[PDB]
Amino acid sequence: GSSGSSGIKEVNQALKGHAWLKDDEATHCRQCEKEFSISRRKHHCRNCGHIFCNTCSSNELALPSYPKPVRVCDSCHTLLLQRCSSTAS
Ligand SMILES: [Zn+2]
Ligand SMILES: [Zn+2]
Repeated sequence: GSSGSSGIKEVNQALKGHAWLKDDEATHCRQCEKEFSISRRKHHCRNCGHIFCNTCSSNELALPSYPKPVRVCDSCHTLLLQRCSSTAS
């Protein structure tokens, strides 16, 4: 014979988005998402060329553009570290 069973547990979902936000002059970091402060200055990457904080700029790497390793962002450091550059230029 056949013995079926109906009855599923579902939940309503409808999250609303409403929060004053604006990033024109790099109000906050583009990674950690933290409020910039006097002590926490900003750092303009040399590769990606973006705005980041000290926490997101505590790494250096020797790029093919510059002779010596400059201060880069974790987004570039880790990336370049987990990438494959076989004479790409
Ligand atoms: Zn940051
Ligand atoms: Zn970068």
